[PDB]
Amino acid sequence: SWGYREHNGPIHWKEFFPIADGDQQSPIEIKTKEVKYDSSLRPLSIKYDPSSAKIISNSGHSFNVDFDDTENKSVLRGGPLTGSYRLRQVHLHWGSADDHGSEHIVDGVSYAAELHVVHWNSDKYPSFVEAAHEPDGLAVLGVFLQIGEPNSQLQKITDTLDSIKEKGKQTRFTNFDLLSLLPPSWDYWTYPGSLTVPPLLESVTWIVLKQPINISSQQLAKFRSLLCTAEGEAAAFLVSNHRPPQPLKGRKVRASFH
Ligand SMILES: CCCCNC(=O)c1cc(S(N)(=O)=O)c(Cl)cc1Cl
Ligand SMILES: [Zn+2]
Repeated sequence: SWGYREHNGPIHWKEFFPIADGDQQSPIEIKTKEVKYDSSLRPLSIKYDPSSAKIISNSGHSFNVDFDDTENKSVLRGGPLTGSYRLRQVHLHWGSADDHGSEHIVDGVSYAAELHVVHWNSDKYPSFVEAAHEPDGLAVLGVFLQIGEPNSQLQKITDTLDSIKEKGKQTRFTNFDLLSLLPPSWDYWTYPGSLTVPPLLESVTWIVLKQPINISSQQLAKFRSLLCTAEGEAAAFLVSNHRPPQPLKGRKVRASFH
């Protein structure tokens, strides 16, 4: 099964998911001089209920905070989106080195990590699973993490990491004030892309925030102690879980600001 190790990593994903070589793949290089400001984009409008988070788990590929998506308690609206997109899950990507961990790269700068907030178009589709298969099904908000002061908003997450060391482990996790983790500016870049993990479906409106949040090196290192292996499988660590950048293939990256 897919992963980020030598034989199962990003270069080999095309073997089992041919869409890996598609024309709308993520993540990408954002070359700001080629970004087009678009005055018709709208501001992001976010409502995240801290009661929505229910469980944090080790998927074997990152941690995954799952949110109850029974109705519209937590939503993303506005930005490049038509209609309201419902919060599903949050996870994080990193690398083995603090200066090369993010999936999106900005003028060649890789950040230390990148947080993904995954939402689905409930205004048009009846479930996450159905939305994940449509070009306007999903919206992911991307937040960069840069090395700096320790971030107290990440303490809730890092305190659970020991309890979810092995793949498949999970721990109840609620009252997570995700709003308060975001940067204070919500200026963004946007482009049509894909899931950055298998099955790599081309169903994602990416909304990448310009402003990074901080994390300390010691906070970030905790994530690398997660395993990509389950209880009673020979241990291997998830030291890096970011996909390389993919060809832009004539897509337009637009900016909400100038
Ligand atoms: C345990 C299931 C496998 C893990 N899958 C993901 O974490 C995932 C990632 C993105 S990403 N990296 O594109 O934001 C999206 Cl859009 C949707 C999903 Cl479902
Ligand atoms: Zn992701």
